[PDB]
Amino acid sequence: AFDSTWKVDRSENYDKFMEKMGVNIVKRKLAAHDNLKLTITQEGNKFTVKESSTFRNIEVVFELGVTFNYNLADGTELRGTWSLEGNKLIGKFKRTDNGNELNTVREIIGDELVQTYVYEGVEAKRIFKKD
Repeated sequence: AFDSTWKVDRSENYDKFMEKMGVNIVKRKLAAHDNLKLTITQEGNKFTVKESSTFRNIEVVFELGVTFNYNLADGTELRGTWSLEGNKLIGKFKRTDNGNELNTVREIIGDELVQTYVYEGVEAKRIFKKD
């Protein structure tokens, strides 16, 4: 289901994830602590995800199974699919420029949305409370 406004409390291991992408010592500090709010709205199969932070305020409009570019706000695109396994969004993604695969799991732990991004064995969790 997912449909709600979700402000970031914490961003766990996101600095080492952005080192394995390949960034300078600016985007590691700023994009881990950018104040990201996810307003998720599903109109008819398509999820309209309004992503508002210090870097960018944009709506990611995706149907379940469509291959799209997810942009990190640095110099890094991920091409792939958020698909719904019952109540969990399984993200089958890969890099445009490296070619390397990325598994990302969106799920609610009670009253907090975890987006669990695994790149090169390195797991990063951006954790958003209901707010």
